[PDB]
Amino acid sequence: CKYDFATSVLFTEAELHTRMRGVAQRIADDYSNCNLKPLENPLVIVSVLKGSFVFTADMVRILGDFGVPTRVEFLRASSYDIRGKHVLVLEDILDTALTLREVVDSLKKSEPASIKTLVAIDKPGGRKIPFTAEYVVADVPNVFVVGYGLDYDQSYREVRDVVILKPSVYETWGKEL
Amino acid sequence: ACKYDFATSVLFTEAELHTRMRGVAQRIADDYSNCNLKPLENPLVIVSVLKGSFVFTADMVRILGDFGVPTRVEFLRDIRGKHVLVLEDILDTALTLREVVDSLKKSEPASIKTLVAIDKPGGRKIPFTAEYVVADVPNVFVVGYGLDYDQSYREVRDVVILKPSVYETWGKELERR
Ligand SMILES: NCCCN(CCn1cnc2c(=O)[nH]c(N)nc21)CCP(=O)(O)O
Ligand SMILES: [Mg+2]
Ligand SMILES: [Mg+2]
Ligand SMILES: [Mg+2]
Ligand SMILES: [Mg+2]
Ligand SMILES: [Mg+2]
Ligand SMILES: [Mg+2]
Repeated sequence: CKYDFATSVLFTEAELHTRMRGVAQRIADDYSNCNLKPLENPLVIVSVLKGSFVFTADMVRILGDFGVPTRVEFLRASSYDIRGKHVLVLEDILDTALTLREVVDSLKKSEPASIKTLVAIDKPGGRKIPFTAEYVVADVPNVFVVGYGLDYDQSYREVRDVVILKPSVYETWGKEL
Repeated sequence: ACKYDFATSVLFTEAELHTRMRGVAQRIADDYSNCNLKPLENPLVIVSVLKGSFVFTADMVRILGDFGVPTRVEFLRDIRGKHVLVLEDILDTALTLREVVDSLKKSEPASIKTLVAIDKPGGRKIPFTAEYVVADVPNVFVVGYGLDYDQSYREVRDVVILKPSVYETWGKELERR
């Protein structure tokens, strides 16, 4: 494997960007009847920090390529006007769904015109409540991943690919802690 | 002819900014070589000033990772004994960064430096020099690469001079509303 801290690479940066262009085309098509425009009516991106920052940076650039103008707002995951505006929530990983359920219900109180969710990584086997994201870039099974914004104890977010961290790394680090 | 109808000039393309960022990343790698940066045990702490810096921050931590500089990220709207690098998209009057740097010094980091994507040297209201600067721009109003006009245009991949038509038009529509 190309990283000595990783057992395997699940999605390279290039593969994630290909998938993201596929999702962006669907978003462009799905919002084409909303008459989105810079300044007057952008799609509001609500990005859940910290882990979404890389995905959010790349995805707003790809959405602009596909003609979807955006403005960004940031929330913190550790915490967990859009009235009349279309809102798309971006999260790095969706697993139990407890975070996004609370995020979405909270934003729904401000009466956005619509609210949808876009996640980079879905773990569909992890749900503690039923939840479906409208847009998913990739699925993973029951494995612990880092990279592309996703951390282990605040490290490895900058790895360009989504990878499985090897147990040797985190078992050791729990012990040193 | 400028490839954006809302701009009069492209000042820095995405490719030009990344080229410059690789050059800066090499300098940072050399400068911190005697710091023994490592994931988990001793990452470089990146303190990113939102909102505008999220694109620069996403791209720069990945480039730093390529040059062997592991990071952890914090976003501003414990560091004692850690090396801190503050990232801001644009440095103009320097009033923001002066206040950020002085606030962080109160926590006794091992060191603190700053890295800006765009320096506007002719904008200062107090003296301030960033340790690392990706690009300098004259005294003109730019958008793109995280930088907004009234929360739009951050997703433009290049740094561009905003066409006066855009803010005259929007200024009038606001005064209406
Ligand atoms: N919107 C907010 C941040 C304002 N910062 C940047 C404001 N600013 C200053 N110059 C520019 C510019 O050219 N384009 C854009 N989009 N913003 C600009 C101030 C930085 P500093 O004066 O404290 O050093
Ligand atoms: Mg592709
Ligand atoms: Mg799809
Ligand atoms: Mg999250
Ligand atoms: Mg988390
Ligand atoms: Mg900034
Ligand atoms: Mg601004």
